[PDB]
Amino acid sequence: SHMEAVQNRIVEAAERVPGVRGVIHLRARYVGQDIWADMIIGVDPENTVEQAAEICEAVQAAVCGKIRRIESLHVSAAARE
Amino acid sequence: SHMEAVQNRIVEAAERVPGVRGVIHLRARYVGQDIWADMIIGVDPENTVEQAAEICEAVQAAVCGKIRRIESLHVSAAARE
Repeated sequence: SHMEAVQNRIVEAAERVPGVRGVIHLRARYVGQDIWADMIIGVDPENTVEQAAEICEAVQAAVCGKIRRIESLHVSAAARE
Repeated sequence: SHMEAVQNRIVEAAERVPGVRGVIHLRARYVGQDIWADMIIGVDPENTVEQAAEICEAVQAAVCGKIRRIESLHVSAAARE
């Protein structure tokens, strides 16, 4: 479960970023020894689009900063209550 | 350098604990897929022995909490300026 451990670390890192209301979706895969991932975070519906984009960039930087093997990460957002 | 990445994570986790003045020494090895490690942290010479022991236990819990493959960790302390 070495991929499981990595996914846990991604979810835990994303959830510690201000404005994140859970990880709705995470798809991670290996390209060689590198991780490529795609994620959807929850955000307050009343945040602006610009705020949601900022939170997404913060998640990107936090997750990549903590998990060195990640070479591609996309983060999008969706309203979550 | 998959062991290097693990050692970096141990050092980074230990250094984020209050009262830690650097990791003086870290020896990590694999027993199967598990990590066993021994470390020496720096501490304020003016801390009590009891305080240094507390900081050591905090390092132990922080590091083990963040790095799941670790199954044995000993943390000792030495005065550092």
